[PDB]
Amino acid sequence: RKYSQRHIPVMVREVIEFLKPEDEKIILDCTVGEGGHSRAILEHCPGCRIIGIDVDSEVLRIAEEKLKEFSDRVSLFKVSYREADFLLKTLGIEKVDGILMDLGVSTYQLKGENRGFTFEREEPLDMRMDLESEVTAQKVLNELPEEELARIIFEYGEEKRFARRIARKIVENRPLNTTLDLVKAVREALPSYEIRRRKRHFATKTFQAIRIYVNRELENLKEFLKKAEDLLNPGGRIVVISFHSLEDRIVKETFRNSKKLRILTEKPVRPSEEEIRENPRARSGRLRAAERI
Ligand SMILES: Nc1ncnc2c1ncn2[C@@H]1O[C@H](CSCC[C@H](N)C(=O)O)[C@@H](O)[C@H]1O
Repeated sequence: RKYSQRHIPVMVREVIEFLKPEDEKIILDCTVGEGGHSRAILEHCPGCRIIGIDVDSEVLRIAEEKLKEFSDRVSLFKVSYREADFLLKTLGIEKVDGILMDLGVSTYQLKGENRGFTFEREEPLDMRMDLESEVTAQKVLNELPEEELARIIFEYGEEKRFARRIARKIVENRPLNTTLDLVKAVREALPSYEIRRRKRHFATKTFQAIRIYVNRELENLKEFLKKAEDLLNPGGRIVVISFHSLEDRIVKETFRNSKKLRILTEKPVRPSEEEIRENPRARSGRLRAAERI
């Protein structure tokens, strides 16, 4: 076990700082998860209203209980942020004052769902954040063409040197059934000196690659970012926390190139030294923010 047992919102102070919840602002929490950031916003601003969404019904159950004392000011929905625009319309809301995105994995997803998001223990290769979707990590690992697995591991895992060998070992280990089977494949692909050289556990990037693919995380982010600015009232703030270089690059470029947004963070805001050790889920976190102009 590496991740903390306690669920802690990443960079909550910086989120509050850039989102500026105050007065009676309406805030869209695009990845409400267990409600960590939303609870902090509601505690910080007595007049704000939050529309919180997620695709994982199980974490929404947790958020609904955690946010119980603020139930009159926060509402939760099971919907992809890609459809947040129409969700808001069905609620009679055309624009919001703040948009928050935390692109990681929740504590409960890592430790209690038994979906194989991580490898602290032997679990099925599922990795679906929305259990209603059909594609599982197992199906991807056992059926995708080897060249596509290589592409995924290179692009989403950022394995810039060993992507092809990892894909080869995955194919050689078929059929894979558990998280330990995937760890075995990655271990066989990397030389002992390479495993020892790495800071993070050697299977980290490959697990992340498959997760992103299964949950269309990169495609979803790119599509949402194209029009997120249209959901903001003048002066509105959009804050995004990513845990992947490619996602961060996409956010940075979107904010910079946008003619409707003024980037507020030319350089990414990163977690304090203490936070990282206290909250492993904060590892690799990069926060960017922009304002509607
Ligand atoms: N397309 C999408 N739309 C909405 N939520 C999504 C999504 N893709 C992933 N998610 C959700 O994004 C969350 C990232 S973890 C977010 C943690 C939350 N900020 C907290 O403090 O509790 C997960 O719950 C995941 O299910």
